[PDB]
Amino acid sequence: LTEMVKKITTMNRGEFRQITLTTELPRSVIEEIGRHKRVLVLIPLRAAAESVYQYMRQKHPSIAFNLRIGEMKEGDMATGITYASYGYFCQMSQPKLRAAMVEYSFIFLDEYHCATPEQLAIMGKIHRFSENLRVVAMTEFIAPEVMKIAGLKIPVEEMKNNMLVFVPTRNMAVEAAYVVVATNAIESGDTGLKCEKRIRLSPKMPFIVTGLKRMAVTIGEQAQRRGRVSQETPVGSKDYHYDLLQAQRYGIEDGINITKSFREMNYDWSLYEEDSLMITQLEILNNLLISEELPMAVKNIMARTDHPEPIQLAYNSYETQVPVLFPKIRNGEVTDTYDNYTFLNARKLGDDVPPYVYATEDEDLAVELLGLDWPDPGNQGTVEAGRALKQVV
Repeated sequence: LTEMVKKITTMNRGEFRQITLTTELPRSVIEEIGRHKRVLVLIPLRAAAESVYQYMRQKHPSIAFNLRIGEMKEGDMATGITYASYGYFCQMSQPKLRAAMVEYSFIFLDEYHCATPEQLAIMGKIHRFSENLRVVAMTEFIAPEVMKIAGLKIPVEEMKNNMLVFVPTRNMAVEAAYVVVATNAIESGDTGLKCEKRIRLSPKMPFIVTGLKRMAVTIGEQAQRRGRVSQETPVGSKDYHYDLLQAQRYGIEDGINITKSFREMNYDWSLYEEDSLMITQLEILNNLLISEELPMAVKNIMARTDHPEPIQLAYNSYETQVPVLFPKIRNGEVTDTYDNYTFLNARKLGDDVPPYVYATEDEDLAVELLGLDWPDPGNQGTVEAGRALKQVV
């Protein structure tokens, strides 16, 4: 640790170090450079931030500690180690963010492999002035599958023991249901699977289609599941493309292309695996997103809706200002049920499909099932994004 600390503490501004082990490290660093110096530690979850803050301030009285998980503390100059969430810094404009960030001697990006939208936006954004910073990024039974519990062959003798069954979907957890069949959301408060959002990009409009997908859990997630006490191989790396798309919301007001910032940061810091074609397509779409000032009406809706992906509203506004209500899909069939989110003031699908730039898996499915067709780009900007996407392929 004294090696790591000596390497960190000799760092010049405009330098970067990636470390693999992560909380006694910032402590050693501050004790080395001076207790009145300022050092920032970025943590994904607010709960995780508060938890470290508490743990550290109790364990290390003599070292000042700060917590930033709420409202922007204007003119903040708290000496000691500051534990903040990436989301805290998401409230400030680029200039405010830079002014805030350069006031820290060291910046520790903890658990960067989570790749949350707040994390991805902050890393791309601060990398924009990385020359002014010193940043350090920090990071048994095999059951067979059943043929003609959760699709796995488990001995009946194990039912006499206390069981936790990890399952990917909400439906599977109830259908199979001491024995508790719980989703990954269980740990918050193994089938090797999980349900996460994924994205598909194409030159054909809607260029973006997002939806839940059953996938393999990561080695980290498998470790978390095993830590509570299938033949499915875990992924080394989580897919951050949805998250990167959601992260784009954080550059709208500043007119910053988050996708370009991510790509440029990652080229310098080499923190994530890259899918060049996907990043390129996401970047073309990102340029479109910020090509014009967002209509005030759309800004307000995005701010007030309970819609799960308000960025969809921002993208679609390049074609339509009226949100559409697609009939819900229960059991592979189109129902007469609708998902209505607040402030949209939407019209129902009917037989008139909206010129969506950004759609959901289910919105696409309803269109297909009904035998309808998605319109084509209606304007030069949208037509041009499409040609650019085709060219990139």
